[PDB]
Amino acid sequence: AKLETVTLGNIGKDGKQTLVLNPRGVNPTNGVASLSQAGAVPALEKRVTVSVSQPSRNRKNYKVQVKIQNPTACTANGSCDPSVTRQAYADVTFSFTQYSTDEERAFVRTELAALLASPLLIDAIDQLNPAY
Amino acid sequence: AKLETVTLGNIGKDGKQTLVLNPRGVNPTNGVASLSQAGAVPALEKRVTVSVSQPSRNRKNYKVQVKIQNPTACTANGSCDPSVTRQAYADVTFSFTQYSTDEERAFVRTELAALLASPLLIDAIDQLNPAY
Amino acid sequence: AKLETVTLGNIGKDGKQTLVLNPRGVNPTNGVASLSQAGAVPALEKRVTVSVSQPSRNRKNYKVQVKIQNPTACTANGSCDPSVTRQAYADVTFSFTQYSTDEERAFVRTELAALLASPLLIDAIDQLNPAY
Amino acid sequence: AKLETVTLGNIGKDGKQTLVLNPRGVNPTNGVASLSQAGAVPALEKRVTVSVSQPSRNRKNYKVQVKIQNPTACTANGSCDPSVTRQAYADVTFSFTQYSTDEERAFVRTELAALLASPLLIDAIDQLNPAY
Amino acid sequence: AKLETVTLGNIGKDGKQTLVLNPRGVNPTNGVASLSQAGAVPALEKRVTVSVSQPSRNRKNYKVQVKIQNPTACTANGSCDPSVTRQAYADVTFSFTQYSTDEERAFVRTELAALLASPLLIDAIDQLNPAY
Amino acid sequence: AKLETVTLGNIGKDGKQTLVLNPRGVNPTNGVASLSQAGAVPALEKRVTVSVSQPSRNRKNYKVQVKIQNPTACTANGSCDPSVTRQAYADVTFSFTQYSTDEERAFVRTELAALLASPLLIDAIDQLNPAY
Repeated sequence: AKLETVTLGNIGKDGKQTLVLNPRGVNPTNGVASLSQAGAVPALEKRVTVSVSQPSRNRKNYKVQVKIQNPTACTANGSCDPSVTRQAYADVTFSFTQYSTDEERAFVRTELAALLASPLLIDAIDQLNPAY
Repeated sequence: AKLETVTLGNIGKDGKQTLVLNPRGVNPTNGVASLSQAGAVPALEKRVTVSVSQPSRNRKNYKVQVKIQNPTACTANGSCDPSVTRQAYADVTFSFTQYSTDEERAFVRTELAALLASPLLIDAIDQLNPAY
Repeated sequence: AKLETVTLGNIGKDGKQTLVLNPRGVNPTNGVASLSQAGAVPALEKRVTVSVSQPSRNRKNYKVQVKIQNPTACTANGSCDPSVTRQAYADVTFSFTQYSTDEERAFVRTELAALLASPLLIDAIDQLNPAY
Repeated sequence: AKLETVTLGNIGKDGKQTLVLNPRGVNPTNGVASLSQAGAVPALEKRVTVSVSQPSRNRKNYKVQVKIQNPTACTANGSCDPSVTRQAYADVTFSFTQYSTDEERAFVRTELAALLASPLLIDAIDQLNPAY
Repeated sequence: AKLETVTLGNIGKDGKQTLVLNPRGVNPTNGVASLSQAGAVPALEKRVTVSVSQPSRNRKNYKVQVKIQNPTACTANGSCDPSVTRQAYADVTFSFTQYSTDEERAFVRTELAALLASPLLIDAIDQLNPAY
Repeated sequence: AKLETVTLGNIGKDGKQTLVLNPRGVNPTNGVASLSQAGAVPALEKRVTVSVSQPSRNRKNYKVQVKIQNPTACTANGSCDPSVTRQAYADVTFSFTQYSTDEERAFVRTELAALLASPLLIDAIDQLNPAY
């Protein structure tokens, strides 16, 4: 799963904009991989972090944590540094039994990708529409 | 958010399998959508929960969670009553503040679909890979 | 009483403004339709709640309820994300006998629209004068 | 808002009927003033009664309460009390704060008239149809 | 089982078509899906509604409840407001197994449809005869 | 309501099976039909019973109830005495006034058969799809 630049295009309500997710690296103390390198000033900018586990004797499974961060910087009208006042984002945790089938794992992946394109979740997220 | 036409396509390594969910109602006391058209029996295995998109004064901030179960059950040796042995489960929280806009919420939802489509999450899930 | 956009023509003291009440859905634990215009997580959000129901046979009658909310606040000067501090609203409950026809129920609905547009209710706002 | 006769045209199921509500006054210890059919008996049958604040001792608030009743009087089997019939009232409240503007209040009054004319309330009231 | 108008007939002893249940929608708090005849007055119509299930994992029994109401009303000796003097009724609940099933329920649904034509019920129900 | 073996055709999803319910006497109360299937195991597992309306008395001692019970066994290889692992069931209650013609009684049984054959209940019961 080489941490190569990921470009996610055709995103937003109408599928019109893009995000560059250019890798900062993988953390040596915890296995966490993260995508940044936007050229933009830190903590105001959009970031994507994906961490993984090993099929450890203490878990019997493999996990993937996918967290997307797209905070808004605001900026007080005065002083110095800008700062985030608004959070607007999501965190997907996956669990795959170490003895699971790869296709089962592959289904879970795309099932979410497909739900994210489903009118029910589109309305629940973009319009904040109550299900029914 | 009307419950209708929810089919998840491009499921699996080949991008060819589908799962039909077309939710047909929500939990009457919680506002929780129940997604599965797997079959009279398979609907007890292949399941998606999407909730709670219903707004409130005691929520302020907006949150939706999606719970995806894609289990395989094994038939008893020489008997009735098959049961699940393997998952292949995902659970995502979408969390936006009280003042968030639709474009940012949408950005993330479509960003996740694009991210799932991206090779980084294909090898992370199918080969269980750290990002190298 | 479908979850279709309701466009309200000419409103306000001089009959000049209009609303587009983009439907969101029915809040399932409450059973009430909800329309709102921007789709932002609400504070300063126009909101319309509508329902028709059949109470249990302790009440033995039919009801329709409508609530129209008009929140407002001043600018969060020097910062971001202003809250709602003031709200005006309509709240109408229509209580009907189960043996009544649609036409009389309609008279109650239509007479109110005709009366709301009449000089007495115009003065009970414009001047804020008491009724005699 | 001293009462005056109000002619409510374009009313009922087809939006084509006319009903005239003539004033009935009392010093409004009971804040509700009355507009009703000329009578003598119909005056006590089809009526709208209206209370306009005059905020209470709690310094709350500007409001208007309109109560609309349109019974079907019926003469049958030799009786002498046709005026005793089917209920009830549409209880209408225009709810405001203390220093709401006249424009804010007017929107509530005219938005409601505009919504009463909308298919959403037409079907909820005449056919008693649910939002689905 | 999307609600749609249901036409029923050859129900009475004359073999004639009778019954059409038109308005549709589901009360989401109650889990009750309508169909009915009240073109104007609800209190005089015929109704068939179904309780629409979604069992917990501690039951898995998707009970379907078919509620049948067939009231008869009179004016006859009066000028207005017909009201119910007699009512025929049925209430049928269908159980489901803990692992679900398929054909076995089809047998129960169709067994009952066939059973209702059995000479034992024709007299046990039409003449109220004890079986004997 | 003479006791005779009841033979019902049109059973199952394709309408091709036949179920035969042989009398087992009437003593829960006189006339409560007890009809069971053929063979030692079906004699334990599959049956239909029918309740009995009484001579006047307070109208509590009424309501024909048809109970369709279809438990089914599973066996070990070479096992003697099969036992139930699944049960399908229909709890069918009828209610009439003591004055309800003869026609209404017939009407409700056939209306129910007409509903059971309807796509609305085919999907609610065989496909487990809520009627939304």
